[PDB]
This record gives sequence, structure tokens and C-alpha cells, in this order.
Amino acid sequence: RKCSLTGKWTNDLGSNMTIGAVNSRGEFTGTYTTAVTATSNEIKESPLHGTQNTINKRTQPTFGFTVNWKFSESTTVFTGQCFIDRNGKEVLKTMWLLRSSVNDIGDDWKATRVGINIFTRL
Amino acid sequence: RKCSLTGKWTNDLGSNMTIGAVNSRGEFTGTYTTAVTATSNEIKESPLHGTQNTINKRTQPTFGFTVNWKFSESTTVFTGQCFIDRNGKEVLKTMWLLRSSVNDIGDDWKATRVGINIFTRL
Amino acid sequence: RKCSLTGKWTNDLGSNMTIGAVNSRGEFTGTYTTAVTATSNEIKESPLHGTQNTINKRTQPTFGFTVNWKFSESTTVFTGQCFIDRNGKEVLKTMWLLRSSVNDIGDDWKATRVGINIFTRL
Amino acid sequence: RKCSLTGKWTNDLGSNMTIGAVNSRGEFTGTYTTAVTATSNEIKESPLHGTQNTINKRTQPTFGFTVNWKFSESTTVFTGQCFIDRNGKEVLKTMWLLRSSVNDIGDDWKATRVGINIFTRL
Ligand SMILES: *[C@@H]1O[C@H](CO)[C@@H](O)[C@H](O)[C@H]1NC(C)=O
Ligand SMILES: *[C@@H]1O[C@H](CO)[C@@H](O)[C@H](O)[C@H]1NC(C)=O
Ligand SMILES: *[C@@H]1O[C@H](CO)[C@@H](O)[C@H](O)[C@H]1NC(C)=O
Ligand SMILES: *[C@@H]1O[C@H](CO)[C@@H](O)[C@H](O)[C@H]1NC(C)=O
Repeated sequence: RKCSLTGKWTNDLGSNMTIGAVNSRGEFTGTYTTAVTATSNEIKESPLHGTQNTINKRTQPTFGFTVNWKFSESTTVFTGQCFIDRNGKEVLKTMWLLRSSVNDIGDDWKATRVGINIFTRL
Repeated sequence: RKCSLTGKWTNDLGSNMTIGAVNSRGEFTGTYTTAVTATSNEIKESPLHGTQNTINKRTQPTFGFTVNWKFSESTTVFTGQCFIDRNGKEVLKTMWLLRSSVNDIGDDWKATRVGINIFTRL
Repeated sequence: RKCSLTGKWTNDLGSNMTIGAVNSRGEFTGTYTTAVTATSNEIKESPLHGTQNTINKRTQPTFGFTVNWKFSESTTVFTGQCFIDRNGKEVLKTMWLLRSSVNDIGDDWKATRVGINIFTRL
Repeated sequence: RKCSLTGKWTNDLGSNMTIGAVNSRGEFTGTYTTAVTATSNEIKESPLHGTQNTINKRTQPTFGFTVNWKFSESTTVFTGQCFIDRNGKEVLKTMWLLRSSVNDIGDDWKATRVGINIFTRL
């Protein structure tokens, strides 16, 4: 009854991710294949790097990771918690910030989008 | 000129961070010392890990990173862009999500805070 | 058809709200009965006031509203869009910010929570 | 003594707003002139409507309001708190969600931007 991040996951938009073994410092690496984009930039699998919080041997740890898109100048970060829901089943409930690139610091105000994603095992 | 992440930075709240070398894939690690908290827990320097976007090797790249707090069960993620400001200084304009740990999935809705930080070189 | 706000709605958290007539300027009022809290204080039905955007008279307009909670010192704002879903139901897709009250400007950083809600007709 | 929303205000981006008298239910109306946009539609002053919360005589109420843009199909909501600094100068520390109009519910994920604004009296 630990919710583990490692493994293969799919979210509510159709995107898939893989997360490998969580190491000695709570660190993990993975891959991210989004089902949605918004420019003639064609989707490609992109790496992610992140950590899970192991404070107090928490059975439902918090975590975060960054997606380093290999088809966009943008970055997304995701943060959430791994739950064991009503059916003994694992869910990652996350929110994200997607930072776009702007040309001038005066345009910074409009550069950051926000949303949610729920992941379940694939 | 190129706006680099590497080095020592202070933000508008008085927190410090140090980012190391950024490698060929954009990956970096570092340390974070927050000046603010809300726990009875003693603040402790905590590890950070992240990446900067290398698509088109932009002079003012986007990035993100995860701080894996070593005194709280929470996690923060920061996303941003490095700019050269009007005065020639490098500045990181960022936004963050701070994920708290909750016991039940039923409380997930209340678990995520949002805010900004501006970082300047120390 | 046009997706209209007027009427009785429920969200994924079980919360209820009722929106009155929308005037020619897009203004409406309503009431909101949250299913969730984190207070020792009992939930009470609370007023909301908002606007729907009328530019180009879109069939799936954007809108926002503020809920002035009767039993907490907090404020919540919601912004979204009313869509006709794939199955022909009206749905409101929203995000919100929940502003807590802090005693000192020094604690401002931690006072705003963010989340989503999806509303369907009751 | 009690921080008041009524008046003329300007923010960190150079936007101005006006807020009128607050009634006994904490409700107010106003106007908003943004200094920044991102289309060729001329910026036009736009109405706002909001409420402040003063449960149990808060000297620094939380509040929220909605800006009903008259030159965009979008909506912005702002929520924050009215702080009185110790020289008796007021500041509104706010965060906002800006909801863009999208054509298809499948694009809803990318519709909501987030940021901050600090307002002072003008
Ligand atoms: C993720 O995998 C599922 C099932 O294996 C597949 O049908 C779907 O196309 C994938 N989605 C992607 C790559 O976005
Ligand atoms: C950050 O480092 C500087 C020295 O470079 C020090 O004076 C300051 O107190 C440090 N702040 C924190 C919050 O650790
Ligand atoms: C919302 O309304 C329905 C009846 O239409 C009721 O069953 C439910 O208890 C209400 N929920 C709240 C939280 O008021
Ligand atoms: C707001 O007010 C000041 C003083 O009237 C003025 O200088 C500034 O141009 C105004 N900005 C906008 C966006 O209207």
C-alpha cells in the first residue's frame, strides 16, 4: 500500500508517460508523449526529470517533475500526489504550469498557462 | 548575450538558490534555501533539479525545476524564463505551484497554492 | 444553440450553484452551496456575482464570477467557458483562485490556492 | 483604518482601474484600462464587478472581481487582499486568471493564463 510513481501512465487528455526507478535521493527520470499540442510543431516524446517527497515514508507522496519539450521552446512543470483511491487503485492528481517563450520582458505577463491532469496506470 | 541559469540567485522573498552546470541536454541540479515557511519545522537547504529548454538555443531560454523539500512533505515546482533586464542584469521571472500533502483524495482540491518569484544574481 | 449560464448547476465536488437571469450587459447574480470546506465553521449558502462576455455574441461564451463566502474570510473567483459537450449537454469548464486572509503582508505569498471545477446541469 | 477598495489605482504593468463605493453587502463596480493586450483590437475601458469580504470586521478584506473585456472575447478574474502598510498607504496584492475563448472543448486545456498584479493608489 505505497502509491509508487514508477511505471506507465495515461492522463485525461490521452497523453502517456513513463517513469523509471526512484533512486536514493527521491529522483526519477521519464518520458512524456502528449496527445495535444497547438502549433505545426509535430509532437515527439520528450524527457522528464523529477523528484518525489519521501518525508515521513509517506504512503501517498507528493512529487513534481519538469517536461523538457523537444518540439517546443516552452517548458511544463507538473506537481501532485499519488493516491490509492476507493478501489485500491492508483491515481496521480496533478496541476501544471506551461511556460511559453516571449521575446521581451514586457510580455512576461502573458507567458504562463495553468491546468490540471489526472493520471492512471496504463 | 546568453542568459545562463548557472550560479547563485536571491528572490523577492529573500530565498537563495544555487544552480550548477547546465549539461548538453539542459539538465541541472542545485540547492534551495527558502527564507519563508509556515511549519513549526526548521527550514533546511533542499535539493533542486530541473532543465532548461534548448530548442533553438534561445538567448533567454525557458526552464523548470522541482524543489524536494527536506523539512516538509510538500513539493514546489518553478517554471520561468531567464531575461536580460532593461538595466543589463540577468533576471529569472518565474511562477510556482506548491503541492501540500493531504490524507484523502477527497481533499485534493485544497492542496495546491500558486505564486510568483523574481530572481536576481547574488 | 447558445450555452447559457442561467439555471441550476452541480460540480465534480458535489457543490451546487444557481445563476439568475443574465442582463443585456452580461451581468448575473447567484448563490453557491459548496460541498467542501476545511473550516470548523458550518458551510452556508453564499452569494455570487459575475459577468458573461458578450463580444461577438458567442454561443460558447467566457465568463467569471466572485463568491463572497458567508462563513469564511476567504474569497473565491471562477473563470471559464460554457460549451456544448460532445453529447450535446451544456457544461461549464472552470478554473478558480481561492484567496485566504493573512494577517501580515509578509505572508501574502502563501495565500492563494488554484484548482478546476466542471459544472453540469442539475 | 480599514483598507478600502474605493478609488483610482494603477498596477505594475501600467494598467489603471477605478472602483466605486462598496455597498453594505460588500459589492462594488468599477472600470479597468489595461496598458497591455495581444491583438490589433483597440483597448477600450471595460467594466468590472466584484465583492469584498469583511466577515468579523477585517481591516484588510479579501476580495475578487471580474473584468468584462469590451474588446476581447476573453474574461479575467482577480482575487486578493487589501493591505494597509504602516504609513497608511494601501496596496492590493492580486492574482488573476485570464480565460481565452476556444472553439472546441478539446482545446480547453490551453485556455487559462495566470499571473499577478500589485495595485497602488493613483
Ligand atoms: C498511449 O498509449 C495508448 C494505449 O497504448 C495508445 O492507444 C495511445 O495512442 C497512446 N497515446 C499517445 C502516444 O499519446
Ligand atoms: C543567502 O546567501 C547570502 C550570502 O551569499 C546570505 O547573506 C543570506 O543570509 C542567505 N539567505 C538565506 C535565506 O539563506
Ligand atoms: C445540491 O442539490 C441537490 C438536489 O437538487 C441535493 O441533492 C444536494 O444535496 C445539494 N448539495 C449541496 C451541497 O447543497
Ligand atoms: C493610467 O494613468 C496615468 C495617469 O493618468 C497615465 O499616465 C497612464 O497613461 C494611464 N495608463 C493607461 C493604460 O490608461
